[PDB]
Amino acid sequence: HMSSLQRASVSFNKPGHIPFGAVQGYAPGGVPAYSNKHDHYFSGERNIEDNIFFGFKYQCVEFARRWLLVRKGLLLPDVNWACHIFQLKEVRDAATTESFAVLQVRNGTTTKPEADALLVYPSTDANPVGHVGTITEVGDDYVCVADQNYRFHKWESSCAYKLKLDHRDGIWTIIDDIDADEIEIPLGWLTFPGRANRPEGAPPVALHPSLHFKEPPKPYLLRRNFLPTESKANWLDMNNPAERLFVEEFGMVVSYYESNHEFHLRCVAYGTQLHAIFMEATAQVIESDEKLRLFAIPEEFWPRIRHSWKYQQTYISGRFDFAFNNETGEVKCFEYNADSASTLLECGLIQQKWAESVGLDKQDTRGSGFAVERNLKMAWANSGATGRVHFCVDEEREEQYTALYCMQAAEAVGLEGKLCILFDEFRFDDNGHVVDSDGVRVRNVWKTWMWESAITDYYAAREERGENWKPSPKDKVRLCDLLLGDDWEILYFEPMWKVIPSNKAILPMIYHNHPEHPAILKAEYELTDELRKHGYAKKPIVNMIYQQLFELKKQDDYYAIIGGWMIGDAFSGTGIREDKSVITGVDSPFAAVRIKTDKL
Ligand SMILES: [Br-]
Ligand SMILES: [Cl-]
Ligand SMILES: [Cl-]
Ligand SMILES: [Cl-]
Ligand SMILES: [Cl-]
Ligand SMILES: [Cl-]
Repeated sequence: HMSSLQRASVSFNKPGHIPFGAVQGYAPGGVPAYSNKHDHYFSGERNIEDNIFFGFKYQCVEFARRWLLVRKGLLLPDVNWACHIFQLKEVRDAATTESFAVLQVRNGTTTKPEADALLVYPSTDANPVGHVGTITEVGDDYVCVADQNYRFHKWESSCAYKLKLDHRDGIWTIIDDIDADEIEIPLGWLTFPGRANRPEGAPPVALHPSLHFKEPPKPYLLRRNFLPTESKANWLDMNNPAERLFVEEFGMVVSYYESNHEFHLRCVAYGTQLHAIFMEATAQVIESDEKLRLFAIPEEFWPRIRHSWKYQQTYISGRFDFAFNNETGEVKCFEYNADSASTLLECGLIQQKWAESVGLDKQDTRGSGFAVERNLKMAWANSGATGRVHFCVDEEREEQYTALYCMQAAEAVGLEGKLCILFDEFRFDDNGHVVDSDGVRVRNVWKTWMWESAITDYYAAREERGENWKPSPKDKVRLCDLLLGDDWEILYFEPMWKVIPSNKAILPMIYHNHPEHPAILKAEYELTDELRKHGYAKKPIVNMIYQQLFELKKQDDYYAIIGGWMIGDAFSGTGIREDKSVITGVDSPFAAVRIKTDKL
C-alpha cells in the first residue's frame, strides 16, 4: 500500500539491528545475548544484579562474563580490553573464590577448537579493543559464536553467526571473513579443563559475597595548574582549513580540568538518558496541536515539521549544558541546545592538540573529546545522506571551521562535500528546484543557519515577492528557498524538528515525565510554592516556564559550565567554558578536560 515518500524515510534504528536491550537470542544453557544497538554504541550503564558486576550494557565482555558464570560457574576477572582475556592464566570459582587455571589454545595450530571456550580477537587499527565471543559448537569446517556487540540481528539459531574453520596440512584456523573487506583472525580461545558445563535448565549459582562489586570512586572534576617543561611553539596545522580559520579568528603556567573515569561514565549515561528523554517529549510535542502552539510554531508550518519528524529521524550534533558540583556529586542539565553545534571543533580537536603542545598528553590520561571524530564519521555513515552534501553557512569564521570539521568527517565516509557561504552557489533551474553550480540538485543540507531565521526570511519573501510567486532561473536564492522550499525530502542537518528539544517549553515536559532523573531540574509552566522556596528563574518562550536554580560552584575563582555532545546517537565528549564572573559563549576561555583512565 501507498506512500508519498519518494526518497526513503531515514532513521538510526537500522534494518538488521534490533533495538538496545532487546534479546537477540540464547546461547546453549539459556544465556541471553542482548543488543547493544550498533557497533559504536556505549550506554555508559553498568549491568549489576545482587551486587554482581557483569559488565557494561550490552558490550562484548559483559556477555562473556555472564556466560562463563551461567555455563561453567566461574567468575571472569576484570580486564581493560576484550583482547586482554587471551592473556588470562586463571579465573575464579564463584563459590570458593579459589583460582581456576584456564588453558590458552592458539588459533592456527594442530589443536582443533572445542565448544564452551572463549574466542578472542586481537587488537587492530579498526578493532583496537579486540573482541570476545563464545564457541557454542564446532563442526568439520565451521564454528558457531555467541556474543554481543558484533552483529545485531535477531538470532536465527542459538548463536550470532558461523565462522569459517579452515583445515589444511594439519592446522586449524578460525577465520572471520564474513565481510571480506575486513577479514579477521582470532588469537585463539581459552578453555576451562575439568569444569563440566552446568546442566541445561539448572538455576543460576550464587556468588561468594567477597566477589561483590566494589562501589566505584566518587566522580570528580578538578581544576589543575600545570608545570609545562616541553612546549610546542606553533601547533595547529595551517594546511587543514578548519585549524587555519580558527587561528584566523582568535590567535594561537597553564590550566585545565581533570576528571576521573567515573565522572565520564556519568556524563555518558546521563547524556544518553537525557537524549532519549528529550526525544520522547518531542514526540509528545509533535503529535499535539495545543503544544505546537505553545512552542510558538506557526500553524502553517505544522504539516512540514510533522513531515520532518516522520521522514528524517537522523541528525548529526547537539549539546547539553551541564553544571557539576564536586562536593555533592550532582550533575544537572539546564538546556539541550540540539540545533546549534557551537564549539564542536574546540572539543573535538583543538583541545587535544593543545595538550600535545605542552606535555599533558600521556598513556594514562585521555582527552575528553577523543571519540568525537570516530562518532562523527559514524553519524554521517548512518545518517542516511547519500550523494553530495552542501555545507551552508554565513560569513563568520566560527561557522565555517565548524562546517569544514564536519565536512571532513562526511567525506571520510564517502559523501561529497561542498562549502557554501551565503547563497550564490545556488540557482533555480527550469523546473524550480535549487541546484549548485556544477548543475547538481540539492539533496542533503548541513547548516548553521537557524530555522527561526528561515521562518522569518520566509514571511519577508512572501511580502517582497507576492503570494502568486513561482521561482525561475532569473530569481536569486534566499535562505528560505534553501531551507523552506517546495522540496520537503531534502535531508537537513539539523532537521526542522530539532527546534523542539531546544525550546525551553520542553523543560517542564521532561520534568513531569521523568522527575526521578538525577540530572533533571524542576520546571513548570506556572510558579509553584515549591519553586518560591528552592529558588527559580523566570525563563521565556520567544509566556514562560519557571526552572529550579542550582548553585554553581567555583574553583580557583572560576565558574565552569560543561558542554556534553551528542554526535549522531552517541554521547561523544565534553568541553568546559570558564569564567570568573559570567561565562558568555565565545568571549570566555575554553578549558581542556583530561580523563584519568583506569590503571588497575
Ligand atoms: Br543445581
Ligand atoms: Cl534517496
Ligand atoms: Cl564490558
Ligand atoms: Cl592483542
Ligand atoms: Cl498538520
Ligand atoms: Cl528571573
